[PDB]
Amino acid sequence: AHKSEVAHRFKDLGEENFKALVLIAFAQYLQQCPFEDHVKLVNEVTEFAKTCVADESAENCDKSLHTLFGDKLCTVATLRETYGEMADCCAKQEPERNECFLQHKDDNPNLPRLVRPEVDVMCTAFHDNEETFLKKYLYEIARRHPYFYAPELLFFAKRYKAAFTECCQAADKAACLLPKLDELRDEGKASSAKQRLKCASLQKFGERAFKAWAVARLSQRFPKAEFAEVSKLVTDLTKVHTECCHGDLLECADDRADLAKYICENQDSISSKLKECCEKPLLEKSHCIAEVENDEMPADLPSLAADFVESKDVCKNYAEAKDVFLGMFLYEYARRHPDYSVVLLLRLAKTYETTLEKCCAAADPHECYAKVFDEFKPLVEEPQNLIKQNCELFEQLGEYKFQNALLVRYTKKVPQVSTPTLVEVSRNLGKVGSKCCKHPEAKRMPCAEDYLSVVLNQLCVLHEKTPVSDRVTKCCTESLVNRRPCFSALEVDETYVPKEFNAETFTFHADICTLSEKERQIKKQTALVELVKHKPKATKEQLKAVMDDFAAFVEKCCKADDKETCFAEEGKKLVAASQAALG
Ligand code: HEM
Ligand SMILES: CCCCCCCCCCCCCC(=O)O
Ligand SMILES: CCCCCCCCCCCCCC(=O)O
Ligand SMILES: CCCCCCCCCCCCCC(=O)O
Ligand SMILES: CCCCCCCCCCCCCC(=O)O
Ligand SMILES: CCCCCCCCCCCCCC(=O)O
Repeated sequence: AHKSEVAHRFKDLGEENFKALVLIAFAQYLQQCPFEDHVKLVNEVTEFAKTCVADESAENCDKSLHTLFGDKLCTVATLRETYGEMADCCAKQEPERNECFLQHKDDNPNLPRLVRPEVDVMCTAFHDNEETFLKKYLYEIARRHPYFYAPELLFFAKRYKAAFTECCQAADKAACLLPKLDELRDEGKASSAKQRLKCASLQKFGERAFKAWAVARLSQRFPKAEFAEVSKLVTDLTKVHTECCHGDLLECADDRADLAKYICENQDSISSKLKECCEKPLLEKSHCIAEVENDEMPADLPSLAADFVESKDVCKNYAEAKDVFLGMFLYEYARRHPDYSVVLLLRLAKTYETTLEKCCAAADPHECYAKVFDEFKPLVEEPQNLIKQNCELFEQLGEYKFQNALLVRYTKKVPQVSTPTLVEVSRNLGKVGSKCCKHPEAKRMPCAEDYLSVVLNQLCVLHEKTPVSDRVTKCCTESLVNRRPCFSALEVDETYVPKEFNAETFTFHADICTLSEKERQIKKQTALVELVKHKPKATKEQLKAVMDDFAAFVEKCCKADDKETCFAEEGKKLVAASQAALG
């Protein structure tokens, strides 16, 4: 509705947010134009918006947002010279014009990777002009990530602003700042990866699969909501997810805004944890509702045995509307289990489905599916035990040593993966342990699921078009519900031919003593991987012995008079003895 949509958007978003969003929008299309050009564009658009705010009847104010945005894009002088055929989109009637612009966004613009400046430099730039400093980076990230949901970039921005504001006036600027920048950076990459994984998953596995996932996730989140409400929400969420995957900012923003609005106007039928965020500005509503903690589930809910196993109408109810019945099963199981990963829940539903498909065709269905819940136990226990053993291992080893244990275990399983990748995945997996094991058992599986989906997705992306193992491909292309267990099922590669010994690979220098904590760990874990690759049959026990000799080697040589030679000569003996021990 509204006479002037731009005026309406300006009034609701507020000038500052409007300007930041217009900047992101333009940067995501004019990925090659300079920052100053974008600033000029934003000011021009904002000044126009203001005329509309002052008067909805002002000239051009009644044009749609897409029309106005596309027109502005087409007034860019160097459009054809810089963007080639994208300039051809201007010859199209708006509707088709927007689609054309959308399809011309470059998800890999081949721009130089952003590098973190020195703390003193960053902080000083921040101080000299926070606005420009922040907007400059907002522009650099946006143009490198067209498709990254614009509003979400605004949330990251405000978090960076806070990080710099607090850390740049602290006693130990770097100690304060860097960890925060590391976190933001990681969350950013993860969010981007997550956004792509979800759309890729929708594409490959279909809408039904997404709806199943949605029923489970929404049910854990809103356990007190009726199934019909959850069902309605899954339909709306599927639409938002599908349209947001199409990529148009406005269409996606309006869909999310619509859903958030519906949710907020129906809190009594959805959850008691939404008050604080249903009071938030339109811009932040959906984002905040998306992070709302699970509502508390209804007290002493009955077992599902009655309706899904004991009832005489099980097969009758199932056959009449299979997906609806399975959806009900999933909703009842999930609302009761916020402690399960969504995929575990999907494996339980699939198991139930398979049994009903088999049993309902039997002469006497009930006799056949009577013990279906028994089939659930082993499925639930697998992740549960895996988390127990890993958190127990982590608690007795520490993050670093924990990563190293994973490093050796995975290298042995897939020795063909590149060393840098084995190190990175192992380290990241070590962190998920450090992060999730800090949660009580009740919240560990969902945590692991969320973080592992990131780490494993990244591994899969790297393996994609850089494959080295059919088994990794299998796990990466299999159903997302069988992804993690598939990786867990990898066995030691016994066909792996030991990698020839490379002297250079096992030669260390005094510089190792001056590297940062991170750089040092990476050098050691890198050498550890190469060690396992060269001696794949070396037992974890034999490896520890060599690791201890090495540990004593670096320590009992980094701090020992003027010696840049106790690495060369003492290293020669270490390598010689190790080759013997592992021979
Ligand atoms: C305006 C606020 C900012 C936002 C919204 C933002 C957002 C992001 C996002 C979403 C990513 C990950 C993208 C990916 O998937 O690769 C990222 C990465 C990164 N950001 Fe920011 N950022 C902001 C400000 C800054 C600032 C002020 C700095 C440095 C002074 C910075 C330095 C970096 C670095 C070094 C990376 C890693 C790049 C890479 O590994 O290729 N960011 N940022
Ligand atoms: C609104 C109700 C939506 C119900 C969705 C059907 C549920 C299907 C459960 C079967 C699980 C399949 C798992 C998978 O897609 O990989
Ligand atoms: C050049 C025109 C720029 C128009 C500004 C784009 C509108 C931003 C919509 C952001 C609202 C997000 C709400 C949500 O996620 O629920
Ligand atoms: C670079 C390739 C690494 C391959 C290792 C498989 C991926 C890790 C399996 C997923 C983690 C499961 C949790 C665990 O460690 O028990
Ligand atoms: C690499 C260290 C991971 C530490 C956390 C334990 C992870 C155990 C796997 C849990 C998987 C949950 C999702 C699923 O149901 O498959
Ligand atoms: C061919 C023999 C090479 C012997 C040197 C092994 C180097 C591997 C370093 C292992 C790192 C262990 C972790 C640590 O001590 O911090």
